[PDB]
Amino acid sequence: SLPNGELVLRTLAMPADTNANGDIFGGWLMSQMDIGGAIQAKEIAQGRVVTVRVDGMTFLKPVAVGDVVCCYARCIKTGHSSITINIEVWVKKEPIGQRYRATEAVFTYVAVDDAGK
Amino acid sequence: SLPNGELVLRTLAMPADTNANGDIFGGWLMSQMDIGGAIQAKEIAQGRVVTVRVDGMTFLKPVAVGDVVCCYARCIKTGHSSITINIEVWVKKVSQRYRATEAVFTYVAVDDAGKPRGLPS
Amino acid sequence: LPNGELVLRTLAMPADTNANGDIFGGWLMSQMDIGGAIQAKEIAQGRVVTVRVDGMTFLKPVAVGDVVCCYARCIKTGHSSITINIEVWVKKVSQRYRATEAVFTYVAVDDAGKPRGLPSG
Amino acid sequence: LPNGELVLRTLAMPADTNANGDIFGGWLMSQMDIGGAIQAKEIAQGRVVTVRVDGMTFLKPVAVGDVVCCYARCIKTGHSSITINIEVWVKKVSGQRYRATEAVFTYVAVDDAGKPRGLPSG
Amino acid sequence: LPNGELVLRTLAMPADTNANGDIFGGWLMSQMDIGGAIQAKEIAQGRVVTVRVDGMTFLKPVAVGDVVCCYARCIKTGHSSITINIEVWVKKQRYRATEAVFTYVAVDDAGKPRGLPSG
Amino acid sequence: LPNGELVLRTLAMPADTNANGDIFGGWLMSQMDIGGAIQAKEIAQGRVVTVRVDGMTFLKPVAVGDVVCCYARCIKTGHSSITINIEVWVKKVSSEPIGQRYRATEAVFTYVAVDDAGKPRGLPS
Repeated sequence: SLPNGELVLRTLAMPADTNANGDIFGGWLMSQMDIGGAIQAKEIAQGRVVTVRVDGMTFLKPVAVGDVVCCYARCIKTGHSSITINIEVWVKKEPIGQRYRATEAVFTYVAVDDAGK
Repeated sequence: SLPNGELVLRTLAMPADTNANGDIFGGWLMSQMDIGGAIQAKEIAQGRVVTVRVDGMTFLKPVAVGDVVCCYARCIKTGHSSITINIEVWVKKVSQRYRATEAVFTYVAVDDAGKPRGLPS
Repeated sequence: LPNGELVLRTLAMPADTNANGDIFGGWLMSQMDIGGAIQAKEIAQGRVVTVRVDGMTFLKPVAVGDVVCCYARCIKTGHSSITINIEVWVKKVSQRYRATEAVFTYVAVDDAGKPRGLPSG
Repeated sequence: LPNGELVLRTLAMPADTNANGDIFGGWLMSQMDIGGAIQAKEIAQGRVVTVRVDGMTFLKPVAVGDVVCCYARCIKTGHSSITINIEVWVKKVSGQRYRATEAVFTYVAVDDAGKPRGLPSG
Repeated sequence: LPNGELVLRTLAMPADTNANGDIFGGWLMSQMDIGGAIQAKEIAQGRVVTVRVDGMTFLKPVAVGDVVCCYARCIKTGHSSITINIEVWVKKQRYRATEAVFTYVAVDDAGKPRGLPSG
Repeated sequence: LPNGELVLRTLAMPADTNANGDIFGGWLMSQMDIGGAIQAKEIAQGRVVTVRVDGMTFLKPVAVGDVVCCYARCIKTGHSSITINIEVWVKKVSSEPIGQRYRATEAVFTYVAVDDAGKPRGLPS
């Protein structure tokens, strides 16, 4: 019941976002996080942004299909161009209603205008 | 700033979901609603649920690309197997909060053979 | 037997399913919307918009690999508004049975997304 | 004029575009495969698998927002091999009619193990 | 063993299957369309458009979790029509699962035919 | 020409695009996790799981219609733990500035050979 930051994305793990095994593909997790961080940055940049680096990504617990994947983003650095955002991914519900932290990572964004600088 | 029901789904409107004018085709909207509602319905029924009825759907305001679409569901009725849930579709960043869709989705708790089952209280 | 125009003849794909094995009725409603938007665009001979969906019922489940057919009939031809009755009949690939019924409402819109009058044909 | 029976009828969504904005042209092949597979599964009175595509012609291109109608007509059958000519016609709703595709699709009826199986004449 | 240059190496995804569970052959042909259009755009040095597919053969089935390799080899040097021979080899032991002969046409920005330099 | 093994090779598609027209990051990462996962399953002869992603830098943007290539190189083997350096290069620049191949992303990925119960397992050496 207690995630840090603001919930930016809350979706359902579709079976299309899997691997050969059937598991939720981590790649795809990383895509979900890139999107959510770009969201908070776009709130911050007051516009369109562009990602340049990602540090310290950790995949804590696996994700299954049919679980709700909640993304919680919280900004970290009062940087001029280096919009740094801390992103974690929590999964819900096998006993239904089970919350656990599934990803920890530190995203670094850079605000780009119609001409990024 | 409190939504009456729970935010069950929050995604970004991607251009994959467009029409010829440029708004999001509300196929995609109804799918979002049905899934988002199914989540909380599944919270209640403690098993599989099935959409059985969808009434009074209104597309209040249009949806654009690159915007955040938020779905808020609040249950109203629990009958025999029926979980009735009122669903709202809000957009978060115009590019401002407005309700863009409202509807009443009605679900039914089922077994593996698609037939009714009681609601676990 | 089906009344109206066959607007769509499509197959139930796995990509469109849930965990159960049946098609998520997200997908069905998407199909019915496409099917309505087509006839509406014929009537308005231009762009339309889904604005209202009433009395949708998911009668019978639909499996994967079956043919999904939508049958549409206009009922009301308002000033800009086109009302269309849509039904989904499934043919069995791998027998017709109607699995869903709904009443879609579209609106004749122009190129700038604003309502417009209805032609005569 | 439209020779064959309508197996598939759908609308072109933008979800399926290329770089300029046209319909991705393998996707048509995806449709032809499904639609032909339909009449094949009709005849084989069971399941089939695609094995050959001969002489496919892209007569006229297709854009987004048009209705695509697929017509399957059988020509030849083997013990297991089903030959079907497919025509793809466009209505251009967003109502001019014209043929968009011609091809000869060949399928094979397989049993539970994946080997070909027999066909009753009727 | 495989003939030509590898334009695509993609993984068979679940969403790409048919009802039985095999890889959808629609999808295979979809991948081949791309594999051919790549080499067609490289040869033509601009836009191309698919206009014909000859002798497409599905040799062996594919399941999910295999590596799909697309091999294109140009075969005929004409004025307008660019014919490209395409094979698909699957990994998991590599084996050729598909063969076909694609025919493309060089186009301008207006989807109209255009000249070929050193076709 | 680049190092490692080509594990993934795809075309930059639309619908994976942003407002500007270049493909946004994270499809790129989807491809890197995939591309690495291939070679890891080949090497461990069984199931693996991404556990860590190190030092990712977005060097150059990628437009739509360009060829996206993954080259993976294993570097480290633990008892079960596999560290692999993954490279993403673009083969073709749209239609015309053809043959200008350039690396667009690189990172150091960490996967782990696990069983069906997701538990680590020894590595086939």
